Amino acid sequence: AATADVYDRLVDYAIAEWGECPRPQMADFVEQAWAARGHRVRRVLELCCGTGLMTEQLVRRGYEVTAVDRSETMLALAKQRVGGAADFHQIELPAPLPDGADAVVCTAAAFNYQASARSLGETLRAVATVLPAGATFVFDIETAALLKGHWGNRVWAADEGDLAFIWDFTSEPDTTYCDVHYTQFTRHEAGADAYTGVREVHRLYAFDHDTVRAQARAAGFAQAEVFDNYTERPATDTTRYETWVLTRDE
Amino acid sequence: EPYAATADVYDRLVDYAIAEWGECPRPQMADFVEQAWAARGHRVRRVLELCCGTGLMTEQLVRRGYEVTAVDRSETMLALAKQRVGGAADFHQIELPAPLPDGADAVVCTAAAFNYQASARSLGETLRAVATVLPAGATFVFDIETAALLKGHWGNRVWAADEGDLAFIWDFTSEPDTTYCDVHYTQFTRHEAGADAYTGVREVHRLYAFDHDTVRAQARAAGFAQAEVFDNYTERPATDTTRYETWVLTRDER
Ligand SMILES: Nc1ncnc2c1ncn2[C@@H]1O[C@H](CSCC[C@H](N)C(=O)O)[C@@H](O)[C@H]1O
Ligand SMILES: Nc1ncnc2c1ncn2[C@@H]1O[C@H](CSCC[C@H](N)C(=O)O)[C@@H](O)[C@H]1O
Repeated sequence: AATADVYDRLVDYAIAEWGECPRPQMADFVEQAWAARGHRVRRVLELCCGTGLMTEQLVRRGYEVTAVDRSETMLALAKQRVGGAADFHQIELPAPLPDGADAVVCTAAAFNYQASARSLGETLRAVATVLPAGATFVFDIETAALLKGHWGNRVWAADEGDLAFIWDFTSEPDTTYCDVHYTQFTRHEAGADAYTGVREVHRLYAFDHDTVRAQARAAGFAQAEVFDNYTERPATDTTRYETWVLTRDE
Repeated sequence: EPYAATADVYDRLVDYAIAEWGECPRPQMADFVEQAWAARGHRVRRVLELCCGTGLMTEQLVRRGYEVTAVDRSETMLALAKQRVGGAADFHQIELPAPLPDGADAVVCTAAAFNYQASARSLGETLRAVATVLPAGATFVFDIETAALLKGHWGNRVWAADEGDLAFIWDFTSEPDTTYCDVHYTQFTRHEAGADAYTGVREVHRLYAFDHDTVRAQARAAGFAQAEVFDNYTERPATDTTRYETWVLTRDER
């Protein structure tokens, strides 16, 4: 992997080009969601923390954050971003999760990497086991309108001098997913033309509302509220990023 | 040679333009001009090619048996073009507009080289230099990209491809009040297969669009009163939606 600057500039690109929600607004929404529903939240468990952009917001707002991610490299960058002011663990979902938290969050569409509705339901079960009755789990997912409709088979690319990258999307009409080929070139030194090339490839899956509710209900979240990209707006046909608020059974 | 791979990169960029942008393959370009010469009864033997680049059109003309004189402002391109055709052509380094070699039966200039003329006067001067070395009734065929391409399709879009050993980015910028398109090109080439070490190279230039009335007026003032314009080396005439225009100019009498 590379520096937090690279991943931060990819997030910058997603915000400007595709409408991804900035992390300060994300945390504003989850805090308002907790307040409006009267939840007492002091300890927060964050799934798939990455470089810790949401972890920085949660820590800055005074919460006792526990953050997990399957990459030791991501956990290293996140610990540096927040100065170690959170307990980090290395876990890959679905798997047993830490306990003792009042609320759980999972931002930046990590759930779109889940292969099947089964793997989705398994992750929700992993969260439900470590959630007290009546407590909340907030995550986001990208919709088919974004994966198939907007990204589709188009290409995005940017040359920022020290960093250049290519997003290559492929989408079949008869599927619920799309494949992303990511290519990245980072400059060695400012006074040279040497670059390191790195590539990643992932399949991004879409889950319709009927599936999300069935898996949440089966996992112990009979109550599920969905909103349009960290606002009070309801999700509609043109919604690209859905924010789900799940409430543990009692 | 540091050329078979250098021409390879250029060739792949042409492959991309053909597959993604509708640029015409060179064999079809040569089919078009040969049909133009035959319809006019021109027994063409000596062909003058302007802005030959890496020589893709040069190779088509050499293979079809013509005596080719090819010009370009870059000695790098001329070296690549000379290698591609095995030296079976006469290569001249000329920065157009400037005096041209005399004696050709026909003149061609393919793949939107005239979109690099930064003004209509300079375009007209290049046409005037062609007219100086053509007899009455001889033909000049060139193609240009249109405003529908430069200001409409490309305009303000990005195109990129990762082909493994080669990756490139085309960044076009276009303002409505100008007649041109800014081009930022970025390129990465791998040193040897197996390692992730790449060489990064960039390049910036402008592409200019000319409406029909300007081209016809400049061609007429340069001694080409009669001009036919077609859609990208087909028999269909140019329309508002045409992206690549093929102009067929006839040198005036006397
Ligand atoms: N099943 C899984 N379990 C744990 N981490 C996962 C995972 N799938 C993806 N990840 C990790 O989640 C991260 C992508 S999301 C990171 C951005 C962060 N959520 C934010 O708000 O900015 C990556 O580090 C990836 O390795
Ligand atoms: N004013 C000018 N005088 C001479 N060569 C020029 C020129 N403007 C551009 N060129 C040349 O035109 C070429 C780009 S266009 C060449 C494409 C080629 N005919 C083909 O069929 O594929 C470059 O080699 C460039 O050096």
